[PDB]
Amino acid sequence: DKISHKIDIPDSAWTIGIGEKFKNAGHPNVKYPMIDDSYVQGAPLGGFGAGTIGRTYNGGFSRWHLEIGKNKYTTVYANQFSVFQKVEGNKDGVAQVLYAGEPENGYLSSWKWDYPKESGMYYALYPNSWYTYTNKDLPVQLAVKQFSPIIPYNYKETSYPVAVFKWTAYNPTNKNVDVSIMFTWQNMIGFFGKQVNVNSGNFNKIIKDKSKDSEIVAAVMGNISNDNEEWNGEYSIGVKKVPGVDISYKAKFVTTGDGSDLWHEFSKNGILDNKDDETPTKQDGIGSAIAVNFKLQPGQTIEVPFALSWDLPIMKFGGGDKWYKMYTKYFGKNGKNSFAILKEALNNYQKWEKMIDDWQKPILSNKSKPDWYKTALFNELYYLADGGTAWENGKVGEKRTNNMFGLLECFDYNYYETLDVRFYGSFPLVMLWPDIEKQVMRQFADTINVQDSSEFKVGSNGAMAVKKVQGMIPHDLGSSYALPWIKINAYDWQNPNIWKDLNSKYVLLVYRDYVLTGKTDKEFLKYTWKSVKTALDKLKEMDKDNDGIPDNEGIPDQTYATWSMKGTSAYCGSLWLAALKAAQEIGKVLKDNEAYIKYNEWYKIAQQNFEKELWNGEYYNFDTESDHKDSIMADQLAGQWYADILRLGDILPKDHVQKALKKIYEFNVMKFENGKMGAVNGMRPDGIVDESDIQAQEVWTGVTYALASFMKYRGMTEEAYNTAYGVYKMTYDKSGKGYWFRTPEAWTKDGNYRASMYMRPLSIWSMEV
Ligand SMILES: OC[C@H]1O[C@@H](O[C@@H]2[C@@H](O)[C@H](O)O[C@H](CO)[C@H]2O)[C@H](O)[C@@H](O)[C@@H]1O
Ligand SMILES: [Ca+2]
Repeated sequence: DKISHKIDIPDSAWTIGIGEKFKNAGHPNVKYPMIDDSYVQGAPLGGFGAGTIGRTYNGGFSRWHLEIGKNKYTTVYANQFSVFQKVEGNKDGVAQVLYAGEPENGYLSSWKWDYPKESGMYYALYPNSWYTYTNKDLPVQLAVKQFSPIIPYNYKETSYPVAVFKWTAYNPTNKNVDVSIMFTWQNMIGFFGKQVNVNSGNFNKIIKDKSKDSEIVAAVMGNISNDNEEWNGEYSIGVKKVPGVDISYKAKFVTTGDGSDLWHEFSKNGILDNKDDETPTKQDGIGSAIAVNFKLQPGQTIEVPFALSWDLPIMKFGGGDKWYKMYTKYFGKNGKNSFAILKEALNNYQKWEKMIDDWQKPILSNKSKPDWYKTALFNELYYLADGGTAWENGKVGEKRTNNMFGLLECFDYNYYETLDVRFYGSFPLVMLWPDIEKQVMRQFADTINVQDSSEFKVGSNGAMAVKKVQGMIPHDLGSSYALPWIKINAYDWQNPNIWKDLNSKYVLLVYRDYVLTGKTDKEFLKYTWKSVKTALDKLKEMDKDNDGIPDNEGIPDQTYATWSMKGTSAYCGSLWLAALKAAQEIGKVLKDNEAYIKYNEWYKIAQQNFEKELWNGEYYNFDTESDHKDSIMADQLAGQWYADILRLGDILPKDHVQKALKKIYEFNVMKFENGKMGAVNGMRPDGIVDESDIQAQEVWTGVTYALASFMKYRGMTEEAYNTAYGVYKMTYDKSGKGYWFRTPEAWTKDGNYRASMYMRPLSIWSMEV
């Protein structure tokens, strides 16, 4: 490996061999159907709201999230980088597709498939990933750095449906070597959104742009139709000329054929025919090819950038709503702008690299923190772009002030912005993209007083219930199968209108967003104040025994639905105490003196009764009235965790918080599979896992990373990182269960999972507060 020294891969990058097999991969632990796309995954490409493309460590473009809110795992075999190499003076060279695999059927059979094992590595530190190619039969060694410009405090480039592929080639041998690199791409218009004649009208054309300082050559793959539908638009691939390379191209080859129309050209001398056949197709899949060829002298290095753009301006949801994607603000809405996006990328990618380096550097250069933590911290961010992210720039047919946003809970549980989950999972947004975070929270503020009196069938039991109650925060803001932002509370397995934790978490989130953006945004507090008071006032009504705290009802009425709570619980109780103190503070800031007095009085009463009812001398009991009431809950002090972040001080005694945390570490962590798998949710004081419900026996990834941050705030540094380590190990390490770039909600003791590709573990960013 002589190429690794020529490029700059951080030591914290997650790593795996190209073509490596993995023996210990987990699978779903539930009986109902659930996504399992295997461990062949990689860092996604594409901005927020653009639709994402998952290119795997084997090199294939395989995890497609271009249809917003859907996960489609299939390798489009025509989408590849390929290499040609011939030592100067030799009769023949070699051509090889850079993909550790081959097609299932007979299409593209003439191409050289099956990139061999132990001949390269994949690296990932999101938003960057890398492939190196160190192959006995390729004298020139190659590496590519691939990324999308995902940049904190940047709401423009971060939206772009674009990827850059910066290739570096180096000749360690004592002879001249001719090298070509070819990017192939299928015209994917009609890949989704067309019921019949999926390729019909598709056509490809070559664009050349030569404006003195920059020569760019591109293929634009679109359709003859000018219909404004979610299926229509353009894909583009291209390259920028550098000194000492030449560009060749082929606008049209057939993806539904043996591939020899392209390969007989490329495998001969690495130079394509330069034909621009713009003729539309009927039934055949078609594609485009862009190649660069150059001669490398001994010890010479060269750098050449390729790019990929996709202008698919319209997203459609199952209920019929069509919206424009965010990036259309900067490039237009007519779906004929793929080249413009590509060009911007090819002329600005160096600036984007240094912008990405600037926001990774403070963490990467802090040598007090171990590399494994940085691996998780950065790579967990995959989910912001990959989580079916919806970011609208107008409804199709309708200007606008605000641009609504939605990130999914996950793909299995297809709900936008599930509030109880985002309580943990929204840390990256508040810390790095706060305007998005504030917009999401204003969306929630606007739903508080919505009333929908029509009834729905509750799934868990069968009972009927009202859809949306006035003054109760919704579970979610809809589903991609229905109408995001318009039809809220898509979740129906329980009744969220009786939950005792959503209203509190809502309040805590509002105050969080004020505090972590510098305590300067009074206007955000004013926008949300009515909703905050309403939310706490309705929750106070659920105090049935008059201890000042809402009663859990021994039925599904919080996040841990099936692991029931009854009476005063540590979880809902602590969240309530923290929320009341939060509302106190907003009262002071806004000079709402009566609110302050009221929430102060409610707080003191509730605080005293919480302590008296739940403190047992070592920890806080799970609740007052359950069968499993003395179980040790990992999340028992969620309220105090948020209070630390919100700088609200001690809601419970320091000494008692410390003991409770030491108990959780000693029990839920250390006595669960030797602390190598995170914190199991519930442990009985005899040191045996609480078996009363499946959720109690689960490790929740995001709860565990949140728990770790809480320990870190309280000076338990060793305990924090040891707790987090088990989650890192399970996700990323060769000894874990192969969940890289699909971190699940949960696992049980056997390492098998529930709900891959989950929002909650983004809570790791709470460790950076
Ligand atoms: O894992 C906790 C989260 O669970 C989600 O609830 C449901 C599943 O637990 C259940 O098995 O199936 C339905 C199918 O739609 C899921 O919604 C909730 O959405 C989350 O609020 C909860 O935190
Ligand atoms: Ca009560």
